[PDB]
Amino acid sequence: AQIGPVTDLHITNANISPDGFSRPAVLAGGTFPGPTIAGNTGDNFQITVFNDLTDPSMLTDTSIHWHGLFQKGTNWADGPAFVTQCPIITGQSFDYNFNVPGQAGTFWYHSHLSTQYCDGLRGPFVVYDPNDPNASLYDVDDDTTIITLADWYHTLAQQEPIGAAITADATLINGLGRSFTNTTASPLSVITVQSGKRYRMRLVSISCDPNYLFSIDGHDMTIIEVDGVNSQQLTVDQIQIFAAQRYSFVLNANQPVGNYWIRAQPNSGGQGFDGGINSAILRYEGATVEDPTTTAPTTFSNPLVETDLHPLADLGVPGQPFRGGADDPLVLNLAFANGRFSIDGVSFVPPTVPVLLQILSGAQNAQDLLPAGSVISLPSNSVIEVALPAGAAGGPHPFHLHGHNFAVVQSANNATPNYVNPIWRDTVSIGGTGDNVTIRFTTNNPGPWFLHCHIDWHLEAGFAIVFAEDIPDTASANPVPQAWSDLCPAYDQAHNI
Ligand SMILES: *[C@@H]1O[C@H](CO)[C@@H](O[C@@H]2O[C@H](CO)[C@@H](O[C@@H]3O[C@H](CO)[C@@H](O)[C@H](O)[C@@H]3O)[C@H](O)[C@H]2NC(C)=O)[C@H](O)[C@H]1NC(C)=O
Ligand SMILES: *[C@@H]1O[C@H](CO)[C@@H](O[C@@H]2O[C@H](CO)[C@@H](O)[C@H](O)[C@H]2NC(C)=O)[C@H](O)[C@H]1NC(C)=O
Ligand SMILES: [Cu+2]
Ligand SMILES: [Cu+2]
Ligand SMILES: [Cu+2]
Ligand SMILES: [Cu+2]
Ligand SMILES: [F-]
Repeated sequence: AQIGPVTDLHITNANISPDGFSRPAVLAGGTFPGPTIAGNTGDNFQITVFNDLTDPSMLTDTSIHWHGLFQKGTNWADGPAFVTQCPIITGQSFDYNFNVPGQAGTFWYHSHLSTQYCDGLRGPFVVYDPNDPNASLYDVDDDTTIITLADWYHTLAQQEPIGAAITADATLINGLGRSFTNTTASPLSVITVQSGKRYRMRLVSISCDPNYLFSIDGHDMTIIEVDGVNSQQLTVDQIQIFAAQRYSFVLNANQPVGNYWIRAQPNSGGQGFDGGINSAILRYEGATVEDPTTTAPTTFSNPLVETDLHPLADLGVPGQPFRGGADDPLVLNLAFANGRFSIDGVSFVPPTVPVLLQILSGAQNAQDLLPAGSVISLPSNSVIEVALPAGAAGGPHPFHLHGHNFAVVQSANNATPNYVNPIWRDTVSIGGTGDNVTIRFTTNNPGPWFLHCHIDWHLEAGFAIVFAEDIPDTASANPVPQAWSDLCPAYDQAHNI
């Protein structure tokens, strides 16, 4: 029941009750999470998104981003509202027509307008590799081995009151889970395995906010992929996974036939597992249909530590092996005050004209681009370093860059940089007070690429900038279809702009 790589995708409003509490939602494909969009490496995806939304309480406009797909030459298809497009208006559709050369792994898709993805528009996106170098490590890799972790709110995203703390009401694993308060014994998700087989579990955080401590009682997990990047095998018994990150891990069904708890503990909201919150069930074929009776350890033996991960391929680190050893070394001042985030003193507020359209219309330095102070130019064919020192309230903040993955030269909670063999990924926790998480990449993808915290509430409150990569070559690199050119006039007419 995967769809794609050529598919329609309808975006609708409907009631759902994933934790036993009914609320309206914004759904792709009629479900929460949305259906898996899938294809093979190098395929042409043609996702015709039909905006059928009618309930203004969750916004009737929409725009969808394909998280972690580089969009080289198709920046117009990337999805962030007012960065690469105007939103699609209700009653209209738009074909996101792009290719995925050179990428294979676990991705996801989500609304990229306001906080709308929190209201339900989120689903997995898998690019399989027919020649996967990890293929011999497992037996099963299909829709039944995708594990999504989601935060779910009873209050609608647009209706979260100004000045009150926002926390979720349930953790949903594969779309099901129990509410933290007024808990009812609603159905839990079941992941089924066969004794003796090995599974490529594709763990996807579709969170709007919390990080999760993910584990499976009785089992360990051998990581083989990080945010689309193949890794050396790393065996862990717990994974702290931040918003928008992905891991593949091998699960060996090597425990007695039975039922085992799957645990996903968020860093906010309900703590523990009373009443079966924060839980799903791993069930072996032939086990009794009953809840697990297993317990977690008090202390995990082998938690994931990001510096333990290393690429499977020889990826190295671009630039020179010291701080500032790049063509364009940056240090961002990431701050929060009075309800707003800022980057180098500027809080992001989406512009009226999308950044890409401003560039195509001839704005040719980043000082000319709106929002003023929110768009930073990057030079072409250059090594970029971005230090992201933590400290701003609401952390740990998982920062994400569109259009690129990056070497994680320095990780959370460890002052030592790695210029030899760090993991590459696309979303990274910047850690805690005093940390200096630092990323590097090379600029080989002209266009405006969003850089932001992936806690959606923080993005909405301004925690973002746009890297206008290679402004001079953006128009030649990214020819735009007529339907894209039609988006802003249609949107602005509908909204009387
Ligand atoms: C904090 O982060 C640093 C940097 O990522 C980590 O340092 C790295 O630690 C590894 C593991 O010990 C070192 O690699 C090892 O190298 C030795 C040669 O001495 C080799 O025999 C081992 O097989 C292994 O590959 C690596 O050199 C080192 N890198 C740097 C730049 O120091 C460190 O482990 C992290 N701290 C914690 C507590 O995890
Ligand atoms: C994080 O690392 C960056 C460099 O990647 C540090 O930046 C330097 O900051 C000092 C002032 O604090 C400046 O004088 C230098 O010009 C900067 N660049 C260098 C040395 O390459 C930054 O200080 C670090 N931040 C934290 C909090 O550790
Ligand atoms: Cu994303
Ligand atoms: Cu993205
Ligand atoms: Cu944040
Ligand atoms: Cu984004
Ligand atoms: F992305």
